[PDB]
Amino acid sequence: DAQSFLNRVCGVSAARLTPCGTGTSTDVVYRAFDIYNDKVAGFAKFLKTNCCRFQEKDEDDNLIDSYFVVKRHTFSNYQHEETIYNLLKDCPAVAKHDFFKFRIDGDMVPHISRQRLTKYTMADLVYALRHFDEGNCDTLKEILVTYNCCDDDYFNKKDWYDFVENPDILRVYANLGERVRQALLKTVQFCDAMRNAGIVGVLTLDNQDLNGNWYDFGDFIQTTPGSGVPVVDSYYSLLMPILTLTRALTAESHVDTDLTKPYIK
Ligand SMILES: Nc1ncnc2c1ncn2[C@@H]1O[C@H](COP(=O)(O)OP(=O)(O)O)[C@@H](O)[C@H]1O
Ligand SMILES: [Mg+2]
Repeated sequence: DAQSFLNRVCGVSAARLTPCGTGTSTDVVYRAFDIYNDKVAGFAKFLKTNCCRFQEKDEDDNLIDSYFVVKRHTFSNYQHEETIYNLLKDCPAVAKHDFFKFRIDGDMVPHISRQRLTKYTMADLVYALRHFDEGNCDTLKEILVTYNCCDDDYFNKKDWYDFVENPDILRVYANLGERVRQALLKTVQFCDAMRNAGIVGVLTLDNQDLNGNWYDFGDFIQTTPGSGVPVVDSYYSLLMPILTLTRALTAESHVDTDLTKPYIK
């Protein structure tokens, strides 16, 4: 049944979940991957069809920006990603994973469940700000609304996106900055967690939600501990136009790097 699957996705964590899809079936979503394999490459919007998505509601039954992504795949990938997670489990900049095997139709399909991710990832934000189209900007509007950058009526303005007709949009974009900067800090933790665990892998923007956690260990190979290496060449470089558009480092002008504290004299 699709309800017992929901109960297992809830797990030991006290979570109230509602299915973003329907009937223990994968939810298909148009996302913004940064991919490179033997056949395809590039920073493009693909259509992912490998994850069952559930949305959490806080009591009072309001839907919040926290999702349980229950990607199902082959068993060897399940075991390998379970081991890589058990190596990287203790890092705080790692999404919470739950590994189980659920009898879907007549077979025990192995599912991995990433808990309390956001709706969009850092790749979606970077793509929305790097491939901007004012006629088709719905992920940028949703990202700005869901993180209290604006009030969802700010887009009723004629040219809200224009930098020279509405300079106030800068003030809106800077409201993402502290959310971006924390993500950066999370990366520096995750890299460390790889380096001390001996895990080699490429860091991509689509494996990090807007909170900052990391959840994709499929193409991570482990070496001797203390000598791993994260490849962050494409991660940081694609992010660079966003680190000044959102003014991510404005918290560095304050004493003790706290936005509430006064500026450094
Ligand atoms: N054809 C496929 N069907 C299902 N899962 C796949 C397929 N190809 C790759 N995967 C898995 O998906 C992962 C990459 O998919 P991705 O869209 O990043 O999902 P996520 O980022 O949520 O893990 C890889 O680690 C791999 O294990
Ligand atoms: Mg991924």
